[PDB]
Amino acid sequence: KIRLYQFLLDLLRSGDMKDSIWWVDKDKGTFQFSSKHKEALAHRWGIQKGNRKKMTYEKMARALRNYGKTGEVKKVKKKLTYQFSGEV
DNA sequence: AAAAAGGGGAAGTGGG
DNA sequence: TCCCACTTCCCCTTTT
Repeated sequence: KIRLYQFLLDLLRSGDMKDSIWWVDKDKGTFQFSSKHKEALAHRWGIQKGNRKKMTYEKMARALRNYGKTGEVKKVKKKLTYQFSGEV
């Protein structure tokens, strides 16, 4: 099944959900979530995953924080902004 | 102050 | 069975 980081990257590079997420610094791989619209993106993640419960941004960031352990995505010190590793 | 964002141990779930 | 990649819970610390 698809990985969360790909889900997010595929969205950035396609362009749907520009109300929910966008590139802060594309070349560098920095992307940011919208405060008011992040939930709609998080819910789509769950619908797609086929989770039995409803996906929230809180639970999605919980998973996101795990990539900081393996390096795929890291949190940047700006509100709702993360950064993909040399893979973006 | 108050609310949003950030955090993380640990048990639980689904697919392979 | 076990492993992985989250997912759910629940509650606490920091930034805005």
